[PDB]
Amino acid sequence: NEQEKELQRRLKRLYPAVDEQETPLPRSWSPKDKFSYIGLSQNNLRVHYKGHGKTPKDAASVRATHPIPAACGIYYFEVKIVSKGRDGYMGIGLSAQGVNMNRLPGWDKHSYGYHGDDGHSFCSSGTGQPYGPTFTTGDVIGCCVNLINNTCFYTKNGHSLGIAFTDLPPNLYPTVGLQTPGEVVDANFGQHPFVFDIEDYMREW
Repeated sequence: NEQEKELQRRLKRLYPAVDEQETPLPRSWSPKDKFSYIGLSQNNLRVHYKGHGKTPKDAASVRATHPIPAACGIYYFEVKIVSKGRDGYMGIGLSAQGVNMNRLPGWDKHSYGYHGDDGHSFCSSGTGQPYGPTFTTGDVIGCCVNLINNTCFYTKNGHSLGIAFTDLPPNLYPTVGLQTPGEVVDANFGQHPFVFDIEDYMREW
């Protein structure tokens, strides 16, 4: 078992008020809390699509092991697109517990998503809205939840896109969703420095 001193260090530096004893920080994807078409690797940081991929009914999401602790104040995580696979039907965001995993983040109630194929944002519905630019292989996509003013914004390659959602519900799980064969994404939950200057943004708070 790796000690992961760097991860722990960053976690303590970013979220010093969080006592993992009561609200543990999400450190990886959940092998239980996912859809069967999703396969995990790299200590559950890498997500692989391995299903049919015929229609939207083949969409598969994964949640983190734990929901974002309120004590974070502000929370951040990043996803590196290892491969867009076929169509790059990839969603990054947040979903409440027990939200259906047979879809992409944002489609269901209490689910929120930024998709790579169209750059759209999905605030609790199958219908999306023009939010940012499309992303694919090579790109890093970030997701920042402000637990103080109840807002969320994404980042692309170190650069903030706008606020995407306001008035978010509590106890949200970082989620990633795939749908096309060949799609592969890596999460950064604090293991590595982030591309976006998260600490600068936090300093305004």
